[PDB]
Amino acid sequence: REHWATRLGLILAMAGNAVGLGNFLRFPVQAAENGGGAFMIPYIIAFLLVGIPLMWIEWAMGRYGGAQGHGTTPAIFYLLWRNRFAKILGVFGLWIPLVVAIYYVYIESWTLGFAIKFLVGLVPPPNATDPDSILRPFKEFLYSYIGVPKGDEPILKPSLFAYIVFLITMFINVSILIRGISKGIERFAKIAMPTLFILAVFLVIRVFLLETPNGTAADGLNFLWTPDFEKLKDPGVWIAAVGQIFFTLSLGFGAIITYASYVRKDQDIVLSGLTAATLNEKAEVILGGSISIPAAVAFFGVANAVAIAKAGAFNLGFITLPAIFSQTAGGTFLGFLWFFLLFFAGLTSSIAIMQPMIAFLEDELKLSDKHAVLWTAAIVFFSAHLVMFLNKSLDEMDFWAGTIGVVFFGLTELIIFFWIFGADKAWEEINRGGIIKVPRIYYYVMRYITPAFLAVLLVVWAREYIPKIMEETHWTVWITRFYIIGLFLFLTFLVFLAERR
Ligand SMILES: CCCCCCCCO[C@@H]1O[C@H](CO)[C@@H](O)[C@H](O)[C@H]1O
Ligand SMILES: CCCCCCCCO[C@@H]1O[C@H](CO)[C@@H](O)[C@H](O)[C@H]1O
Ligand code: NA
Ligand code: NA
Repeated sequence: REHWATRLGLILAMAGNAVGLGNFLRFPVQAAENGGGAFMIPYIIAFLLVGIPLMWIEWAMGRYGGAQGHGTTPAIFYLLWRNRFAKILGVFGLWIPLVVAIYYVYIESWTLGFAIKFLVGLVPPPNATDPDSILRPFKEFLYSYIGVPKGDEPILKPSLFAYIVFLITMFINVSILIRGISKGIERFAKIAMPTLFILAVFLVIRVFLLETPNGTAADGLNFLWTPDFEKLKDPGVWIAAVGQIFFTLSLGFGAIITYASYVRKDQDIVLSGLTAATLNEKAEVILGGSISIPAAVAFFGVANAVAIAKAGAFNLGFITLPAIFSQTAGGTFLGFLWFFLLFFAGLTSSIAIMQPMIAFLEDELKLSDKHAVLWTAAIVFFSAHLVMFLNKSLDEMDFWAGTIGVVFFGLTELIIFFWIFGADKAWEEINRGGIIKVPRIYYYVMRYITPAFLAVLLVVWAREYIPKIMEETHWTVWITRFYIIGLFLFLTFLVFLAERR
């Protein structure tokens, strides 16, 4: 079995796994939408009660599985619980990361496309000071890029350039993964993560120097870091915080598990896992949280920044922020650095959520690494055409896989590992070879708190918010639901072919 060559490489690979578009696009929107500081107390608590414990669990299961030649959950789940149902629930460890990849890589290609056009200057005056005169040209620049529908039809007509940039983006993803763990993912991580950190820090400093009559970047930080306990009784804020923690740490994706399956059997995962987890949180709340919010707050104020955030998941990062930069000397180049930052962030994550299906084809169907990557890329490239042309197919998959799916799977893997497999032997697996030991308090959190917190969260979620979306959507949501259900059954069938091999 291939293994990471260095501890540093492993941590940066796993840090590049987590540090992605979630840190710089999702977290700002989630935080701004929920009162900044009002959002971070749940966020901090969710990290300590969900994020950290599940991080260790996923490392442990991956390492455990890798030791026996299996880095994906269909097999690992069966190793932890020899029941045919374990293999079927294990399929979600392939389905979630594949479905998330189908639209993640596309949004990743936007950041590359934008970056190219901002670098070359093919982008949309301060003499005009009315705001909408500055934001509309960037709204239209994005809407024309991805082809937002103008008429009654729910169809997207993405640019030719966007389509081509998508092809290039997958070619880049394949270029890395086709070289393996050590010489591929690990080598790119050691380059991308330094670059990512330097770009983010530079952007943070340029943003902190933004000042306008409606505020400063400082007002954005005090809005983000001013505690508030009015909404700590609000279910929506807790479910947003826990959803964000799952997504940003790549938990419930099966991706952490697959990476960890390439860690040597007796090599530490306790400190390593905690380091990658904490590195992502620093990149999230200090870098991600100090670019978009302070910029929008400084230029528009908090009320209008909160409105912008509520406007959409891409309004802030793809429209508002470049619009703000455009009012700065060299702002188009600053835009380039922002989207280049976003690209390396997403690319380091997209390669990680595609390797689960790659490792399944290598480990269970015994495909060569080369063919495993190409077939995986073809599956993602083809399926992405749903996301590229059907309006809001992106949202439907991000909901079932990237929001409901991750949480459901996170609770499933915990139950399999810590209840059925055995809390005491799971605890042994986590700490075996640990440089440090997991705080013994966390044994009880992982066994009783984390599952209760996720279980309670999923019912107040499933029987309150989702009946709304499950009843009055446009019929085209069924197209995406139909397709990703077919995907699940296709993967179930490969698991069936792998069991009988
Ligand atoms: C995988 C092949 C079948 C899927 C059909 C989608 C391929 C069509 O792709 C389309 O081709 C056009 C050519 O000008 C481009 O302008 C469009 O942006 C592109 O989306
Ligand atoms: C980074 C690689 C991008 C190569 C694809 C460029 C295709 C963009 O083609 C676009 O449409 C028309 C040409 O038919 C013209 O408006 C411009 O050449 C161009 O903006
Ligand atoms: Na992240
Ligand atoms: Na990443």
